Amino acid sequence: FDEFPIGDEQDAGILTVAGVYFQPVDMEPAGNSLSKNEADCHMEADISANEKGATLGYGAGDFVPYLHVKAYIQKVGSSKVQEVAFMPMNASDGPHYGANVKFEEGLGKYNIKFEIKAPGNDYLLHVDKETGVTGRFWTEPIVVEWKDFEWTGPQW
Repeated sequence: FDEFPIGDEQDAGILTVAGVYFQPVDMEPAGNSLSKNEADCHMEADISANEKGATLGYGAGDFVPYLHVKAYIQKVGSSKVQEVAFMPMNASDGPHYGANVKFEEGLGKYNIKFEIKAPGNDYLLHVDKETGVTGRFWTEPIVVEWKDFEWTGPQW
């Protein structure tokens, strides 16, 4: 399928973070985000380990699971912000974090931020010397932002 970038991919710590969107999708189980018919697009965070992820045991290019990913979508100049929890999921091209999304204020200029919280109690690390890792997770959320994203309707 055709995917459209929100902007250039960005590195943050051990992460390589890409943002893409395309047509709304059907998901199973359903009911987490908007239905395909109610949504404007499907939007996803492609989050993989870079070369630095080996400090935490990740191989380069590996999907990084158990993160807590939320998108903040704000029409430039608006006092309202949409906050959409992304869910981990597979498409035919592998794993992502994503959700079906509606741009509530219509076609126009938006700021899009992905907030990426570490797993917390959801993913552990061996820390002993014989089998453990010396890297550690981040305690404040990583925030990757693209400013002035232009939503001009379907591209498909």
